[PDB]
Amino acid sequence: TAQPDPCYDEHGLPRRCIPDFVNSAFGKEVKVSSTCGKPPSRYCVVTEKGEEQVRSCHLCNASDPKRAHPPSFLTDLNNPHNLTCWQSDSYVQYPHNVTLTLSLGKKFEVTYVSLQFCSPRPESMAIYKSMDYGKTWVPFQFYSTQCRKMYNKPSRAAITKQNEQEAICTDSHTDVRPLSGGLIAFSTLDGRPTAHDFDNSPVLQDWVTATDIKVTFSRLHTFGDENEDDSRDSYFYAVSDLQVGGRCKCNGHASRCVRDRDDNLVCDCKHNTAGPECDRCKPFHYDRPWQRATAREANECVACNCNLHARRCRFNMELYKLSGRKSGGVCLNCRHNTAGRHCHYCKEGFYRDLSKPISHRKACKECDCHPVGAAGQTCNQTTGQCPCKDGVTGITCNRCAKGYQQSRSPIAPCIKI
Amino acid sequence: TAQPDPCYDEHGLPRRCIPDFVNSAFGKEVKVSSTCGKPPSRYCVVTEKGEEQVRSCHLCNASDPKRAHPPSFLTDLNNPHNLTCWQSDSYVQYPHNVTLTLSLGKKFEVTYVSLQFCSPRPESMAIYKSMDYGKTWVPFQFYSTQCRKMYNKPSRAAITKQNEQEAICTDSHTDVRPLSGGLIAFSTLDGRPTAHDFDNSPVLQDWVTATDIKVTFSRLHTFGDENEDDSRDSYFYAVSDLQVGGRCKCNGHASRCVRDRDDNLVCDCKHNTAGPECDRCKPFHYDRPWQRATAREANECVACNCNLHARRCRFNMELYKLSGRKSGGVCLNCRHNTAGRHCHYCKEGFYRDLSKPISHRKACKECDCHPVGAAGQTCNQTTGQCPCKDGVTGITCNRCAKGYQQSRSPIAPCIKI
Ligand SMILES: *[C@@H]1O[C@H](CO[C@@H]2O[C@@H](C)[C@@H](O)[C@@H](O)[C@@H]2O)[C@@H](O[C@@H]2O[C@H](CO)[C@@H](O[C@@H]3O[C@H](CO[C@H]4O[C@H](CO)[C@@H](O)[C@H](O)[C@@H]4O)[C@@H](O)[C@H](O[C@H]4O[C@H](CO)[C@@H](O)[C@H](O)[C@@H]4O)[C@@H]3O)[C@H](O)[C@H]2NC(C)=O)[C@H](O)[C@H]1NC(C)=O
Ligand SMILES: *[C@@H]1O[C@H](CO[C@@H]2O[C@@H](C)[C@@H](O)[C@@H](O)[C@@H]2O)[C@@H](O[C@@H]2O[C@H](CO)[C@@H](O[C@@H]3O[C@H](CO[C@H]4O[C@H](CO)[C@@H](O)[C@H](O)[C@@H]4O)[C@@H](O)[C@H](O[C@H]4O[C@H](CO)[C@@H](O)[C@H](O)[C@@H]4O)[C@@H]3O)[C@H](O)[C@H]2NC(C)=O)[C@H](O)[C@H]1NC(C)=O
Ligand SMILES: *[C@@H]1O[C@H](CO)[C@@H](O[C@@H]2O[C@H](CO)[C@@H](O[C@@H]3O[C@H](CO[C@H]4O[C@H](CO)[C@@H](O)[C@H](O)[C@@H]4O)[C@@H](O)[C@H](O[C@H]4O[C@H](CO)[C@@H](O)[C@H](O)[C@@H]4O)[C@@H]3O)[C@H](O)[C@H]2NC(C)=O)[C@H](O)[C@H]1NC(C)=O
Ligand SMILES: *[C@@H]1O[C@H](CO)[C@@H](O[C@@H]2O[C@H](CO)[C@@H](O[C@@H]3O[C@H](CO[C@H]4O[C@H](CO)[C@@H](O)[C@H](O)[C@@H]4O)[C@@H](O)[C@H](O[C@H]4O[C@H](CO)[C@@H](O)[C@H](O)[C@@H]4O)[C@@H]3O)[C@H](O)[C@H]2NC(C)=O)[C@H](O)[C@H]1NC(C)=O
Ligand SMILES: *[C@@H]1O[C@H](CO)[C@@H](O[C@@H]2O[C@H](CO)[C@@H](O[C@@H]3O[C@H](CO[C@H]4O[C@H](CO)[C@@H](O)[C@H](O)[C@@H]4O)[C@@H](O)[C@H](O[C@H]4O[C@H](CO)[C@@H](O)[C@H](O)[C@@H]4O)[C@@H]3O)[C@H](O)[C@H]2NC(C)=O)[C@H](O)[C@H]1NC(C)=O
Ligand SMILES: *[C@@H]1O[C@H](CO)[C@@H](O[C@@H]2O[C@H](CO)[C@@H](O[C@@H]3O[C@H](CO[C@H]4O[C@H](CO)[C@@H](O)[C@H](O)[C@@H]4O)[C@@H](O)[C@H](O[C@H]4O[C@H](CO)[C@@H](O)[C@H](O)[C@@H]4O)[C@@H]3O)[C@H](O)[C@H]2NC(C)=O)[C@H](O)[C@H]1NC(C)=O
Ligand SMILES: *[C@@H]1O[C@H](CO)[C@@H](O)[C@H](O)[C@H]1NC(C)=O
Ligand SMILES: *[C@@H]1O[C@H](CO)[C@@H](O)[C@H](O)[C@H]1NC(C)=O
Ligand SMILES: [Ca+2]
Ligand SMILES: [Ca+2]
Ligand SMILES: [Cl-]
Ligand SMILES: [Cl-]
Repeated sequence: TAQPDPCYDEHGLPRRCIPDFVNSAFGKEVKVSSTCGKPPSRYCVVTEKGEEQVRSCHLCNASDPKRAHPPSFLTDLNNPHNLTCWQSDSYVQYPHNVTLTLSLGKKFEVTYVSLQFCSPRPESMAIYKSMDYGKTWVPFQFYSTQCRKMYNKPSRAAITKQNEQEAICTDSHTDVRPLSGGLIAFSTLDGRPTAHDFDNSPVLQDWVTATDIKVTFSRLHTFGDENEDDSRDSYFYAVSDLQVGGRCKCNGHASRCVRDRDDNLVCDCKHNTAGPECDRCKPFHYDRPWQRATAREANECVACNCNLHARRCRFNMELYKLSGRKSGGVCLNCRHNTAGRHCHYCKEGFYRDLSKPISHRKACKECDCHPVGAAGQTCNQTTGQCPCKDGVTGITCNRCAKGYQQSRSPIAPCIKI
Repeated sequence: TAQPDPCYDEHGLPRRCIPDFVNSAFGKEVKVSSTCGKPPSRYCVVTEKGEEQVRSCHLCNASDPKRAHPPSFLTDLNNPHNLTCWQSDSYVQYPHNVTLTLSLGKKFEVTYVSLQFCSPRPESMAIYKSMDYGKTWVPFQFYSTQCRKMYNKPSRAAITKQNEQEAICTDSHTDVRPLSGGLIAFSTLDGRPTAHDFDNSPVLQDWVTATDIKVTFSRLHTFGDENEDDSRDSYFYAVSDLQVGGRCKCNGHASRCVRDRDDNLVCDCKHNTAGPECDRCKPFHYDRPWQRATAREANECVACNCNLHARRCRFNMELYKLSGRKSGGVCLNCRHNTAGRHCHYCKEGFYRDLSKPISHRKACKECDCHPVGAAGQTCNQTTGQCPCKDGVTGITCNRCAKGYQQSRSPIAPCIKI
């Protein structure tokens, strides 16, 4: 680890390591259902400086970068004295939802998502995630005043061990005031019966995993007095930069996340692991199956030992369990005359040449029998002794014994006296 | 030997035996160069009853069975009070030879050939034999008055050990008187430097061997006084039955000689021997090579032991000598999974099933390996132990050991704890 490498310890040998925690939103462009712009639109702010509840109406023009509120302002530079704010059309209302989506383009373990509003917080909204890259969409958290009516939800009920992957519906962070600067923040891991036990809880690891994330504002609040109608008065969504705090899901096997040949984000997978999330593991590491890392056991994939005599290999769960969870990895395409599980013994008509280690290419000489002197071409595949005929000693059977005279006739090449 | 069998002794086991000694001429038709017949011919006899040297001339007519002298009379019923006589034309003279031939149609060891004449004996003649059935002809004995002139022969010279197969030329049995009843008789084995040692002398065994036999009368005697010319006076050949005493050559391996499927004479070969003369030996008796019989060692051919697992086999002279003259006979087409010289051990991918004797058909079980449990299909071919993989005991490798747990995965079917 002669630079930063947290993945390998000071022995040299591997442990567990995580990519750095980030705002995965900054610089990354957000898709929206409703920007005011075309047409240029009325909007009003009711502002209580002093104690005076004053109405100030303005011009929402996406053609003018001084009056424009594009989705760019959701992931620009945050600076709360100088709030840059995306803004929607007015009184898009229940049933009609404004949605926003952010695609990460990579599985992230989500810690939180925060939305800072320069408008009132929604009366009713919901957050959604995608496990796949935007195909199915999965509920995450609901924020309705009337859960039973709106989302067919119990209001602030139980999370059990059976359904820890459960969105609660909660009349909270759904207050009208603050009229400006209100926070939505959802944290994934609150309220789970293994909240503590995240390294060791797979159901929670899946919960927080997501590729794309989607916010849905489903209703607004109307203040409910006689004003004089103003049209669509001041009822719109607007947010002054967003954050999605998360870590790049590499299952504890990778150092940092990097841009690809294909200009996609992937894990720089370290521990003989493979794929985008390091969620399978590398070819010819199929001795011992895939598992997520922890500090306890780094749990990583390890090479099939085929002795330099094979390149393709596969796992066997059966052999893994009957090896006592040590090894299930068996070799195919056995080269250099080798055979059996680990390409470990010489195939028939070769015997093991012990003068040479197994990793040596000629680890296995041919039986090399004298065809006349041998009663068989296949030798015993470890002793290398070809079976000789009546008194034809020698490994290759290339020689008469003492007491046996040589002939030239090949059916009877040695004979007694 | 529940009938005559001299070939097998009272143990049951074989010794040496010979066919009976015969006149091989009787009943068998003789080929000739000169019969008087057509035309009917003059012939005279000069006969000294009392003391009177009287000339009696007669009529030689093959159309009249009372005056006919056909070659039939060379091998008819002998009865010297009643002489039946074949007769030639008169004064066929040097250079002109009358020849006779007798084909036996079977190799015979000749003892003697006797010709009894009712005429004077030839001044000059010769006997010939055929080793092959009448192709080459080989000289045998010469009977000239002037050997040097007639046959380019020394008169009564030496027989050496280098040329025991040598016809002598001998002015003997070449006397004019007897004018009637004279004998030619040639005995083969006279005068040989291993005359005694016939069972043990191969060069003499070849000498006396013959298939066809040929007599050649090359000159006559003329009495040389002034008579009154008589024409062709009385100068002809005539013989009153012939004999060829011999034994049917079966090289001491056969009981008697018998007529074939093809109506040819052959040896009834007994001692696992084969051919006409028993002069090779039978298929699948090529352990230990062919040899003639004697009383000393019957020397006979003996079966290749291929253990009921082969039918074709061959000899090896090299293996015979290095077996110490015991066995040179090796097996081909090894059935029932057997292998090696005598089809004696199990071929690769079978091992020897000792529960069963070698002559049993299933003397050799398949390795019969458990294909999953074995690291090899070929077992050690006597132990029958297929090479099992990591802790898969058993001969067929059909079982995990104690301390090894069974899997269903075929690359790792047993595993420790
Ligand atoms: C939050 O607001 C979102 C916007 O909607 C507004 O507010 C709501 C309350 C209503 O008053 C509505 O009228 C307003 O406009 C709202 O999202 C919308 O939700 C509806 C219902 O879930 C979606 O409708 C369905 O659309 C699909 C097709 O559209 C999709 O695919 C096409 C491509 O083919 C895409 O281009 C679209 O973008 C979509 O992705 C229909 O197939 C489906 O039909 C169903 O209903 C009909 C009868 O109407 C039946 O006969 C059928 O069998 C089906 O059952 C729906 O019509 C709508 O797509 C979605 N719009 C947008 C723009 O995302 C969200 O639901 C609001 N939340 C709540 C809780 O109200
Ligand atoms: C015992 O008498 C036998 C009969 O002969 C009579 O007496 C002799 C002395 C002469 O006076 C003769 O003229 C009398 O008729 C005698 O047998 C004969 O021997 C001769 C010489 O060895 C044989 O001659 C050779 O014949 C072959 C071909 O004939 C053979 O094959 C045919 C088939 O193609 C058959 O049908 C025949 O039956 C034969 O089997 C010739 O190729 C060969 O030619 C050679 O000589 C010429 C010149 O003349 C050369 O140019 C060549 O290059 C050759 O060298 C011979 O002519 C004859 O076949 C044979 N006849 C019979 C009926 O068997 C025997 O030799 C007398 N014994 C002694 C010691 O005199
Ligand atoms: C919403 O946001 C938009 C900003 O994008 C505001 O638009 C401005 O509106 C004023 C209205 O008076 C525009 O001013 C007038 O434009 C007339 C036409 O000018 C056009 O073409 C010239 C070039 O040929 C451009 O430079 C100009 O931008 C326009 O596109 C002029 O006839 C007027 O002239 C008078 O004032 C000028 C001041 O420079 C004097 O020089 C002249 O002599 C004369 O007295 C006048 O300029 C202004 O152009 C718009 N600005 C921009 C940045 O687009 C909307 O007004 C705003 N509010 C609402 C309620 O919608
Ligand atoms: C090449 O091929 C040959 C044969 O084809 C193999 O050799 C045979 O090897 C086995 C085991 O290697 C020999 O014997 C058997 O050993 C069993 C285990 O004990 C051994 O190992 C333990 C430690 O693990 C030692 O403490 C112990 O001393 C042994 O060395 C025994 O359980 C067996 O005994 C049983 O059978 C015998 C008869 O065989 C009975 O009499 C007993 O009562 C008991 O029931 C057994 O002794 C075996 O004998 C070898 N063969 C021959 C012919 O002698 C090579 O090992 C093989 N190698 C390869 C890799 O291919
Ligand atoms: C050599 O050997 C042959 C033997 O094969 C002798 O041949 C005999 O020769 C005599 C000569 O006189 C033959 O006899 C005469 O044959 C004449 C013709 O007959 C032929 O046809 C009849 C049937 O039609 C046959 O049966 C017969 O065999 C002949 O083929 C006759 O005209 C003669 O007839 C006279 O005698 C007979 C005897 O029976 C009387 O009945 C008649 O009336 C008449 O008087 C006479 O028969 C004789 O046939 C031959 N015999 C045989 C067995 O063939 C040679 O003679 C002998 N010698 C010499 C020197 O060559
Ligand atoms: C199946 O396959 C296995 C192995 O593939 C064979 O088993 C091996 O068999 C050999 C011989 O059968 C074992 O050992 C060697 O034996 C030599 C001969 O001695 C044996 O036989 C004589 C009688 O003929 C006995 O008196 C004697 O006690 C032995 O039983 C020794 O000369 C060898 O010793 C030499 O090598 C050793 C090291 O191996 C040295 O330390 C010595 O100094 C010396 O130089 C040797 O001991 C051999 O060990 C077996 N294998 C294993 C792994 O143990 C089966 O026989 C075979 N069968 C068939 C038919 O296929
Ligand atoms: C930001 O600061 C400037 C002075 O530098 C001030 O004129 C401006 O009105 C401020 N903007 C907001 C939106 O508070
Ligand atoms: C044979 O015997 C008979 C009498 O039975 C006699 O007439 C005949 O002449 C004899 N033949 C010879 C050739 O001696
Ligand atoms: Ca901002
Ligand atoms: Ca006669
Ligand atoms: Cl290589
Ligand atoms: Cl069979």
